[PDB]
Amino acid sequence: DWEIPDGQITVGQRIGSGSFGTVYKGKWHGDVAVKMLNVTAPTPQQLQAFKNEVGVLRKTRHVNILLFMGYSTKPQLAIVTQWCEGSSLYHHLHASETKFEMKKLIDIARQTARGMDYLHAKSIIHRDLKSNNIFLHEDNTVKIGDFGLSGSILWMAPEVIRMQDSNPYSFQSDVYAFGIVLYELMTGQLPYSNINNRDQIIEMVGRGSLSPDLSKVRSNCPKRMKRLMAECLKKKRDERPSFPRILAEIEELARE
Amino acid sequence: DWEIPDGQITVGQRIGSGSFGTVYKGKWHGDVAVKMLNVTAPTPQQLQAFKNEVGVLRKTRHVNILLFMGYSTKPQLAIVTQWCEGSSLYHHLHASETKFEMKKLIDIARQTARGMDYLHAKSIIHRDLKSNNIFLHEDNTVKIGDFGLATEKSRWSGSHQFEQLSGSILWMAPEVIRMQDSNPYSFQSDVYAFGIVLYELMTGQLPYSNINNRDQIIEMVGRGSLSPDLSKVRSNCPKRMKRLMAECLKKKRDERPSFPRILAEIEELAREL
Ligand SMILES: Cc1ccc(C(=O)Nc2ccc(CNCCN3CCOCC3)c(C(F)(F)F)c2)cc1C#Cc1cnc2cccnn12
Ligand SMILES: Cc1ccc(C(=O)Nc2ccc(CNCCN3CCOCC3)c(C(F)(F)F)c2)cc1C#Cc1cnc2cccnn12
Repeated sequence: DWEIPDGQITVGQRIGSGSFGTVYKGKWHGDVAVKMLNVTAPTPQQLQAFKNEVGVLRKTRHVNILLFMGYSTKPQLAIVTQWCEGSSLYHHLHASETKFEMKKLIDIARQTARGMDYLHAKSIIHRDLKSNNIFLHEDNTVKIGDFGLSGSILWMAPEVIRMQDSNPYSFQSDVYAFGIVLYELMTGQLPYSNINNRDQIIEMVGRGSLSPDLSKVRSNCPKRMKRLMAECLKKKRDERPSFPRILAEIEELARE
Repeated sequence: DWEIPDGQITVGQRIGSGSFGTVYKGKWHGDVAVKMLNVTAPTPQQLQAFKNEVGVLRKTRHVNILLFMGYSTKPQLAIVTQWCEGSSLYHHLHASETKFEMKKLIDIARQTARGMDYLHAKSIIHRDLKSNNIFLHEDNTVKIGDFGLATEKSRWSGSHQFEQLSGSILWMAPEVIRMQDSNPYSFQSDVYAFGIVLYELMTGQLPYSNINNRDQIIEMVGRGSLSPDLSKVRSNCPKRMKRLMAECLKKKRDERPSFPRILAEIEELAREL
């Protein structure tokens, strides 16, 4: 069991709110992160969210997935993970001075492909893959999570934006989102940055008129990565590849 | 459940075998290590060891403990973990040119104290803590395990008692060397072993290196005449680390501190600077 008794965890600095609950830095046999429902009387929806989140985190033991360590129910609903030193891939690419060699951009893509390949193998659909949810622990190891701290529409597949079918999230919607991460790495830019109304992107991507401008990839982006990227961004859901095939293509091409 | 179906794991280069199986580099959703029992006809003792090892690894989720990922039963008994890039603390200190600043030696000791404090909180006794079992993943994060490769061969054809002699004896507490108790391993035997790791970090040397009769070390440590020479600690070893070291190396089992107290001391020690 992964339930942590009461009176063991210390809660330190409040980092931010996210998904459901607030994240804190904390102390429990070393540094930890603590996501805590800051509500006196939880609703059933809140309780169920917490159980669903623990339910999935429990199933993960992989170096590229944020390390779940346990949970607590009293005094508040709380999920405990490893603390990560550094900042998100989003921060490095679009909020900072930082410079990546093409070797490291390929490696980030590969570590991300491993973690996503692992999740999909255990029937877990992320639903919100994006560079802000890819953490660079010690600026060296990718850690996938849902860190919380609008936003997500750039990584939304057409079918997801449209919302035609009850809950449109699929392995392939995750694949599309990974495609958009590859765009970020190989261009250094968020897609649709030439278009200035958020409402148009939503209409045009869902309509199928707008997709990322693949001309803006770098001169030294390998040609196979470019082809892959475009295989992931296919507008029809079922033309997209699977992560075993994606992982194999990025590990083949990174050998060279 | 953490059972991995057959025909998913790929086994690559053989890293080393010892008494509890053979470790390989492997592929399963990325790099992994694979400990595989390379025995034609396992005994009940061997089968039970495998179940006990999985049993305890299953209970661990902590950044300073080697990450268990799963196990397989067919075609062979196998435990799967994260692959670690780098080399053991033993390699860096006694088999290498590497130089650690005192900041990093204190940090290695602290990360090791966190992992051990975590294990003891879940009632897990390591039994074989030593610098060869403390891995420096990416030369930055301590990962405690039992890596312990005794030969480089496809299996270990010695006794466990030879294996311990070639390695483990320096980190054995007096009570453990004697074997006067029925099963002499305790939280405190682990504490003694951590004491000897602190000696390694703060001296850069294995203890008793001014002696070569391995048989004498066994008699004299167990007899209580010989303990590590604390004079050989560095000029810039903080005085509180030295005092802690000696509290861990107490010859009487129950005079030794507990890991909550050890960790609290090392985090205060590190606070200063
Ligand atoms: C405390 C905590 C708690 C939870 C999570 C987290 O990552 N949770 C989480 C949530 C979802 C999913 C995947 N989607 C499943 C969707 N399901 C339906 C909706 O409800 C959830 C289940 C995944 C997965 F699978 F991607 F791993 C992970 C992260 C943290 C964290 C931190 C952390 C560590 N150092 C730092 C530094 C700064 C900020 N923070 N920080
Ligand atoms: C594949 C594998 C499998 C298992 C273990 C492992 O470390 N297993 C293991 C064994 C013992 C103990 C602690 N002993 C107390 C509990 N025990 C239960 C059974 O009865 C009493 C003993 C612990 C613990 F708790 F410390 F984690 C862990 C390590 C590996 C490995 C590798 C590995 C990863 N990259 C590298 C690189 C080079 C060499 N290798 N390599």
